[PDB]
Amino acid sequence: TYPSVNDLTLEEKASLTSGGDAWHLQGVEAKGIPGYMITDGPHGLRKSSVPATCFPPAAGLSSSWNPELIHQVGEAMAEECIQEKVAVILGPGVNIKRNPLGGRCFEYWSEDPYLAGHEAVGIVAGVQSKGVGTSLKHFAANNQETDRLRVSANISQRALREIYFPAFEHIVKTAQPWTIMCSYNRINGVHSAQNRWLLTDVLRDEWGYEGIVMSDWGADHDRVASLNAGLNLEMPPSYTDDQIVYAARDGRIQPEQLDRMAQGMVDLVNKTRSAMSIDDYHFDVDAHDEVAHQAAIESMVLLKNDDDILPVAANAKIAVIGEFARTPRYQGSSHITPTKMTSFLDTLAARGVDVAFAPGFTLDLEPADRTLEAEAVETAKNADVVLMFLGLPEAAESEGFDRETLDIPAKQVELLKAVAAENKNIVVVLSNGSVVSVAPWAGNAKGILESWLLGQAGGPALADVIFGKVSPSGKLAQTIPMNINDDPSMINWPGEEGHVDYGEGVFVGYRYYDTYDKAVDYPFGFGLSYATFAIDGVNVAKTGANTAHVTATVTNTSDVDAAETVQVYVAPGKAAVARPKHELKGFRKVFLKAGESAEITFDLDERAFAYWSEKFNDWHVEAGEYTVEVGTSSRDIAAVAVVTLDGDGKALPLDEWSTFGEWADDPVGSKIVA
Repeated sequence: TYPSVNDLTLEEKASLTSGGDAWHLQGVEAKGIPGYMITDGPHGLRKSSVPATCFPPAAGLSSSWNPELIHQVGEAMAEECIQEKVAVILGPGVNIKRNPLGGRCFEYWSEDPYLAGHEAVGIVAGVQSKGVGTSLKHFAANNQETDRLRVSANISQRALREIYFPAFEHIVKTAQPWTIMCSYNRINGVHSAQNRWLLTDVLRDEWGYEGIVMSDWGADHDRVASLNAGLNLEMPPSYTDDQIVYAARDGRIQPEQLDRMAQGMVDLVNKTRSAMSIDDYHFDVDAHDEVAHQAAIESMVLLKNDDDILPVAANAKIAVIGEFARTPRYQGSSHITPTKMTSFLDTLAARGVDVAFAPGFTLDLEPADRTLEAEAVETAKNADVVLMFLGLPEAAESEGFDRETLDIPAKQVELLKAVAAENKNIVVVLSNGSVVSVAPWAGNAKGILESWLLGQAGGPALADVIFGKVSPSGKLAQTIPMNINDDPSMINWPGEEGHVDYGEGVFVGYRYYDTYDKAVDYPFGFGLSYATFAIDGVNVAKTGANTAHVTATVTNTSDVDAAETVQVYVAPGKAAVARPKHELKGFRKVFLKAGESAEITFDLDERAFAYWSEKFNDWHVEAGEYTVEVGTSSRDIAAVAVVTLDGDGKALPLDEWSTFGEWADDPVGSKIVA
């Protein structure tokens, strides 16, 4: 069907393998192939500073554990693309947060592969449900900014298969992103743009990826090598398509390979053609801002709430302290000019809530201002509750850099200590793109709300949660450690001499903490609410040789309507390989009014019990007992049940060098035992 690569000359085929400019696909308009615009936006359209809805960055939205809501954010993002003639929006990013100091953590979802895949899929399915393409971003293992253009992430196969791949694998198999962006870095000596094993063997031959692969901007170093590896599109164009033409003529590129790569670029245009032919579409600004309002509400995690200081009685004498309340930090250039943004101060003002405001500190690296500090003390001294807004200024999360500390600015801690001496009823609201330490100063706050980055609608969302219009329901998508030196990756971070060795293997984040009995400040999947919940009726049943099914009831046992996120972990027995004590294998968020109960189920397929075996070169379910844990946190388990699986029966060629235990576990060798 016209057009295809059969309708193109060699020069036209090769031109399709690199964009028209830094923001457009290659246009062959003479043969009906328009060069549609490609632009950023993991949390909203970022064209070019064109007003768009700034949704909460993923570091916040990952607190929702709500794929349906994330799917809804994607639909709004696509409709804005349809207005602005944008065929592909460059997101979402699903790289594992190996270390919380990673500079791009604000744009990623979790430290856990299952959570990242089952959350971020909402962006892909949502956007493309409107006919607009996405770009599953930085494939793969782009977990740091330090030396990102050169460093080789040296990773074992197990860690690649179990940690850094599954989020990519799930989104490719469940949805089907029309575009994938490879990472700048090398993996075991090979740049991703040039890695045929990554882009072809794994992505396409094993997983069935049907879409296109593009490079990150500048990531294509060898035009011919990248094309042969499976990279369809060089971005931005270096104006070197002549190298594809020459190589296609002298046998360095098989004609089938160029046809496959270029035809994919034609298919992308055809997949996005309908949405780009819609004339004079204008998206509902207020409707999209309300999606951002709801997305912002579910991006907050309540960490502590002594004496139920939250919610605030709304008629109370409020002292608002912290420049973040007047000059909000709500995103991560990645700047999106919001359609509308109202700060927390203007939100309380527009709602009739009368407060006393004191900046307290500045959002710069300048030393502490004793004058501003004293004013903030005089405020809150005359107040029922003090809402203090702390966190990281933009320069503490400078673009292109990894953090060197988890701490919030020291002068903000000093102000909190000084305020606490005159008023103990303090609620601290945190603004930060990635994990900040909490325990060193938590003693000065009765309530701690971790609001991450909320997007353009953070103001109204904060008022609704803090004043009890809605209960917070966020669960940590990231572990909050007692100290960065507890992280098993810190020893190999950020690397040296062009390489960083992922020596921790599969033991990343809570996978390490929960296995070696290490204290953390707040565990993965933790979060408080204004309501109380109870889990009972938990029943786990085997449904096959190596599958099980989970059934449980969750009940709102309070007088407050709120949501609870039930979490399922699999705790395997002693295995032939090292494994974390448990791993997240399912979750369900349920909105329940006061007194209501709900029955929820979880399917646990063979992959819920399987590790990657480098001996089998494949997933392997080992025979034995597996503990299914049901709870509301990785360290809040309500009920457990043991299932016994048969094993997947995979056998090994046996030789003299093997051990009797390798035959005892082999189906062919099990008969030789007796």
